[PDB]
Amino acid sequence: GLFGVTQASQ
Amino acid sequence: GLFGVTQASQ
Amino acid sequence: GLFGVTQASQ
Amino acid sequence: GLFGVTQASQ
Amino acid sequence: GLFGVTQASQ
Amino acid sequence: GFSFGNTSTIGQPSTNTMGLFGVTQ
Amino acid sequence: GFSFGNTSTIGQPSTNTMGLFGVTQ
Amino acid sequence: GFSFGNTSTIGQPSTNTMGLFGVTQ
Amino acid sequence: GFSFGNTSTIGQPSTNTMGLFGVTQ
Amino acid sequence: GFSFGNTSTIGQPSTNTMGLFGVTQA
Amino acid sequence: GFSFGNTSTIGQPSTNTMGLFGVTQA
Amino acid sequence: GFSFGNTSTIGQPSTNTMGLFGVTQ
Amino acid sequence: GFSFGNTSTIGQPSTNTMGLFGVTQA
Amino acid sequence: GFSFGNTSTIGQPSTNTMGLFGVTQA
Amino acid sequence: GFSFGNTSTIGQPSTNTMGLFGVTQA
Amino acid sequence: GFSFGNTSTIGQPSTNTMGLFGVTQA
Amino acid sequence: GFSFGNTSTIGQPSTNTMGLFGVTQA
Amino acid sequence: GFSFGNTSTIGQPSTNTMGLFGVTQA
Amino acid sequence: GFSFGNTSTIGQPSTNTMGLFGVTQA
Amino acid sequence: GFSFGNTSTIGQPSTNTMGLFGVTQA
Amino acid sequence: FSFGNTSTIG
Amino acid sequence: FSFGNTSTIG
Amino acid sequence: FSFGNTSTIG
Amino acid sequence: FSFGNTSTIG
Amino acid sequence: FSFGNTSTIG
Repeated sequence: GLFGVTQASQ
Repeated sequence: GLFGVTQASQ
Repeated sequence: GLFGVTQASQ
Repeated sequence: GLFGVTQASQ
Repeated sequence: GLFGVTQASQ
Repeated sequence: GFSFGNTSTIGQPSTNTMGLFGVTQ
Repeated sequence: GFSFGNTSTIGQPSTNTMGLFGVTQ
Repeated sequence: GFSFGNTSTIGQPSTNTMGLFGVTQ
Repeated sequence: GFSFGNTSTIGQPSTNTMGLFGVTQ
Repeated sequence: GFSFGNTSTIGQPSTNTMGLFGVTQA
Repeated sequence: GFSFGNTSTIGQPSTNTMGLFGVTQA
Repeated sequence: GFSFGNTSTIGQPSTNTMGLFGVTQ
Repeated sequence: GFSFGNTSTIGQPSTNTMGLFGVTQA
Repeated sequence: GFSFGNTSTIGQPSTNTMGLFGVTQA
Repeated sequence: GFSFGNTSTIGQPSTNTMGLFGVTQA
Repeated sequence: GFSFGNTSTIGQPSTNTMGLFGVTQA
Repeated sequence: GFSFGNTSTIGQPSTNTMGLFGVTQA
Repeated sequence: GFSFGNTSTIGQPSTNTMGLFGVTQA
Repeated sequence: GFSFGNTSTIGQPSTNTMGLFGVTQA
Repeated sequence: GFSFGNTSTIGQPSTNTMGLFGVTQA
Repeated sequence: FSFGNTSTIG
Repeated sequence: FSFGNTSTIG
Repeated sequence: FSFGNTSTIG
Repeated sequence: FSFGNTSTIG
Repeated sequence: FSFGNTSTIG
């Protein structure tokens, strides 16, 4: 169960 | 179950 | 089950 | 169960 | 159970 | 003479990889 | 003469890898 | 003469790796 | 002559690794 | 007069090898 | 007078090999 | 002549590692 | 007069090898 | 006159090897 | 006249090897 | 001889083998 | 001889093997 | 001889093996 | 001889092995 | 001889082994 | 200059 | 200059 | 200059 | 200059 | 110059 994971790279 | 995962790269 | 995954690259 | 994890790298 | 973990690197 | 301009070798890949694996009985 | 400009070798990959593995009975 | 400009070798990868592993009975 | 500019070798990786491991009976 | 100039090499492999195998549901 | 100039090489392979194999449902 | 500029070798990795391990009966 | 110039090499492999295997559900 | 110039090498491997294997649910 | 110049090497491996294995649920 | 020039080589041979060797499924 | 030039080589051979060797499934 | 030049080499051979060797599943 | 030049080498061989060797699952 | 130059080497071989050796699960 | 993995799988 | 992993898997 | 892991897995 | 792990797993 | 772990696991 996954709810709202965020993976961001800049 | 996955709900709203986000993978962003810049 | 996948609901709203986002894969973005810039 | 995962709810709102955030992985950000700059 | 995970709720609001934050992983940030700059 | 025999000069060159401002050279640039830019390699910028933008890949989106997604593997979906499922075995159900 | 025989000069060069401001050279640049830029390699900027932007990869998005996602593996989904599931076995259910 | 025979000079060069301001050279730059920039390698900037931006990877997003995510592995999902599940076994359920 | 035979001079060079301000050189720069910049390696800046930005990786996001996430492993999800689950066994349920 | 010898200027060896600039030699810039960048190796960035993206090997994404995924595999699900060896699942015996008896 | 020798300027070796600029030599720029970039290798960025994108190998995405996926495989599901060896599933025996008896 | 035969001079160089202000050189810089900068290696700045930004990694985010997360391992999730779960066994439930 | 010998200037060896600038030689810049960057190796950044991205090996993402994932595998689920050897699951026996008897 | 010998200037060995600048030689800059950067190795930054990103090996992300994940594996779930050897799960026997009898 | 010998200047050995500047030689800069940076090794920063990112080995993230994860594994769940050997779970026997009898 | 007189071999003047920069040598900047990238060797990345890729060999991806996902196989079934000596497998007796059912 | 007279081999003048910078040698900047990147060797990254990739060998990814996900296999089944001598497996008796059911 | 006269081998003039900088040697800046990156060796990163990758060998990823996720296999089943002598496995009797059920 | 006359081997003039900086030697700046990065050796990072990667060997990742996640396997099943002699396993009798059920 | 005449081997002039700086030697700046980084050796970081990586060997990651997560395995099952002689395992009798159920 | 030789490029190629001598591989014998099997 | 030799590039390639001598690999014998199996 | 030799590049490659001599690997015998199995 | 030799690069590669002599590995015998198994 | 030799790079590589002589490893025999198993």
